[PDB]
Amino acid sequence: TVTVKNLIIGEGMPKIIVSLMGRDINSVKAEALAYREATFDILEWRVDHFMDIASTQSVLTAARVIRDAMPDIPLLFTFRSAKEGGEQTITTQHYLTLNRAAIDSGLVDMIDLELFTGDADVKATVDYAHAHNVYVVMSNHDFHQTPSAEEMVLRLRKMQALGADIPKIAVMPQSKHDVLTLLTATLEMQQHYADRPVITMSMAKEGVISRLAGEVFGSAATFGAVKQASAPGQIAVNDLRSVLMILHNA
Amino acid sequence: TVTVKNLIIGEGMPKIIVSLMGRDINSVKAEALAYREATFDILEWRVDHFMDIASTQSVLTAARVIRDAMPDIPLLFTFRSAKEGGEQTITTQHYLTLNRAAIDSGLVDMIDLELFTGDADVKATVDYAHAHNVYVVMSNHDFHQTPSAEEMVLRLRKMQALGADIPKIAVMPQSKHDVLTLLTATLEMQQHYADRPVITMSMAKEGVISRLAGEVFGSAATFGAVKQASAPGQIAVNDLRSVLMILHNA
Ligand SMILES: *C[C@@]1(O)C[C@@](O)(C(=O)O)C[C@@H](O)[C@@H]1O
Ligand SMILES: *C[C@@]1(O)C[C@@](O)(C(=O)O)C[C@@H](O)[C@@H]1O
Ligand SMILES: [Cl-]
Ligand SMILES: [Cl-]
Ligand SMILES: [Cl-]
Ligand SMILES: [Cl-]
Ligand code: NA
Ligand code: NA
Ligand code: NA
Ligand code: NA
Repeated sequence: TVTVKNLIIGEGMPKIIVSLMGRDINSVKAEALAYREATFDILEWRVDHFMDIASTQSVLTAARVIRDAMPDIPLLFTFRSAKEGGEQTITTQHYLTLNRAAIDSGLVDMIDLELFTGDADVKATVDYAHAHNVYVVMSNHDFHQTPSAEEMVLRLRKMQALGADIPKIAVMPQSKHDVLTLLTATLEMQQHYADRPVITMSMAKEGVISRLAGEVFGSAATFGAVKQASAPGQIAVNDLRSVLMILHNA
Repeated sequence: TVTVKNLIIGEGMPKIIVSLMGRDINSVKAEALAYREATFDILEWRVDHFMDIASTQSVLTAARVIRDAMPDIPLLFTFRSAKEGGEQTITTQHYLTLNRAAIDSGLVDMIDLELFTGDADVKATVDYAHAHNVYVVMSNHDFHQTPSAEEMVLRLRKMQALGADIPKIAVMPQSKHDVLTLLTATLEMQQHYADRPVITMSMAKEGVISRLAGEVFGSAATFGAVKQASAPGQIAVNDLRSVLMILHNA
């Protein structure tokens, strides 16, 4: 299990993550004040929505505003690359720097690190995170299609081999079969290969059941929406909690 | 679609069935009065819980009490055999007679008919039902294990070939894989072979997601509990409705 800021990820009900999206420092603050009136387990800051990413200082100041608003929340720092469905382009060097500066700031509890950034850079960044008691959600997204169950399982296995604390994969179904494929990979991963918590989701309307069935098939967390979704398929956070509770207590 | 007593089965959200269980005429009445203060789509009377099954008249009087309490509800008459997880033994002849008398009484809208009763008797009973504008939920249960997806699909295909209006299968998982197998059979049936609505469920705690994911994978109805479950895995009917509504509107 990963106990991150006094949340035990990998036990009990899947943990609810919400994504804060603000274009500037003022909107980040306003969003943090609104989010702290919702109930969820982990706050993801979607850094790629922030316009002034060119300044490491500006990014760190925004992280501090969030942390000041929610002193006790598990805080996940996520720059989603345009490659993997995020809002803007960034150089590899600047991406890694933003993450390292978030790590050594003491403001964040976890970073998201995209698997396909490159093995050497991944290893260096994972080691830096761990040296500062920061956990790594190592991630992969396919916003267009669903790989085979075999491919997804090997992808998640590689994340473990590279030191991910929590492997994560989000894929887009093009069919109902694709949703079942994602559930199948999740269960195979959890039963035969995982040695740590894993997060999986099938996106869009069609994939919604994957955001609900984490407890049965082995996804440790799931994303809900406070007002606006950060990815297709996310449902209102109160409704998500209601369903997770019903499944947990059945 | 099967529109039965002004309910369109096979469209929209999966329909909620609850099972009324009473040992005698007085308890059947009391249960009917309690059930009509719950919200659901179809009332199943579990005839095999009734003690005085030896008298066709007694069974018909009980059906009338239910119908008198709920004049407009779609009413499904179900004697579940001990073979398939019901409460008591019955001869084939008496089983078929109870069903035929329920059919020609005008009191019921549907009967449950177990596939493995025997082909000739199934055909005769299906024809009798249809001659009286009664629909047939043709059913199979395995309370101990989950057949292969291939076996389940061929079983449901056979039900269609024998004139079932709604094929139905309920199986017991012995693993999480078994739950996925049931979902896989459901989706394959609905996408490649069904030409009418089908009901599927994986029983027990482990199978609960199957009672929730009918809209995505192709199960037309699902069972909830008013106070007491008629089979393992059924959840409270208000909670079931809440989840189905959340999935429908996502
Ligand atoms: C992990 C993640 O990519 C997945 C997400 O795309 C989802 O589909 O919920 C939301 C996004 O904010 C998150 O970073
Ligand atoms: C259809 C049916 O056998 C299935 C059931 O066993 C279930 O698992 O919900 C309930 C039972 O009453 C019903 O007849
Ligand atoms: Cl807080
Ligand atoms: Cl397996
Ligand atoms: Cl009524
Ligand atoms: Cl298929
Ligand atoms: Na550094
Ligand atoms: Na491995
Ligand atoms: Na007759
Ligand atoms: Na067929």
